[PDB]
Amino acid sequence: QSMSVKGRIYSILKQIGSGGSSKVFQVLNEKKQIYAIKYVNLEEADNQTLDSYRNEIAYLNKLQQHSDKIIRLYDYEITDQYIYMVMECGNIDLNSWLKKKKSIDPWERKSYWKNMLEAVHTIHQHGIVHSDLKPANFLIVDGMLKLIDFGIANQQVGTVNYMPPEAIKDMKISPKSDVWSLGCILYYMTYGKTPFQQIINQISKLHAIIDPNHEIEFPDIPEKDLQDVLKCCLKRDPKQRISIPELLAHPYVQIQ
Ligand SMILES: CCc1cccc(CC)c1NC(=O)c1ccn2c1CCc1cnc(Nc3ccc(N4CCN(C)CC4)cc3OC)nc1-2
Ligand code: NA
Repeated sequence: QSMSVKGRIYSILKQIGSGGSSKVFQVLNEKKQIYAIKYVNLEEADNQTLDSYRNEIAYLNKLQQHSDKIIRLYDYEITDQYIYMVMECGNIDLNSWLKKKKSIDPWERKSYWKNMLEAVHTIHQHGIVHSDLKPANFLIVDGMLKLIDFGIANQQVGTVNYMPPEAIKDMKISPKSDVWSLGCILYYMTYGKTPFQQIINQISKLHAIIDPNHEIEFPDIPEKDLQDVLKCCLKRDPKQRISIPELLAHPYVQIQ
């Protein structure tokens, strides 16, 4: 069927995403251009939730100017009952793309890493720490990764494999928390698994993540600089962990 957003009509092609009280659709407009529309049902949303949604939308809209590695938001319509967000349509998200992948071109890997650093660096410059980065948060669009969201709105889901030690100990969050998560993503793109994927029991997995006696294996590989990045991102002490500005000057992303 169909949808109107700010007095413009969009034909639905198919659903491509879901999240409790939200759906994402591939759609075509009047000019037969393709877009993604994110729909959010507001019926059962408390005031804090509603405010978390408005806040994420405002940052997405603002950070449009600041980096092309953040997904495009062209328009939106917001009422008491719903939100419609007209966004860039991507080819596919990074989690799905990696899951149907035997191995990765080192060049493609390096190029995706750069994109991830750029996007996350950008949000950090505006005071935002995402704190739940996973491959699902990145969208492949025209051979590029774009960050889809900022971790601000309330709510594969609840996965613990990318969660840094300091997030587990809380019961503090800094930009370094996102570096760990990014490091888990790159480690996955390098070795085909997250660093604690072996441990099936979640409580053991949590205990391994915070245990400095538990050594994370970094098997040798051709690219020594890649191995070094992974070691530097996956320091349990956030004050010992490499920062994003430092990762952008690392030989892994700069050399050749
Ligand atoms: C993790 C981020 C997040 C946080 C909170 C709420 C949502 C909404 C569920 C979301 N997810 C999103 O907003 C999503 C999920 C997918 N997309 C978005 C935002 C806009 C968007 C734009 N293009 C796409 N392209 C796209 C992604 C995956 C696929 N898939 C390929 C087919 N396969 C079976 C898996 C899904 C196909 C696509 O386009 C054809 N996806 C999204
Ligand atoms: Na979010």
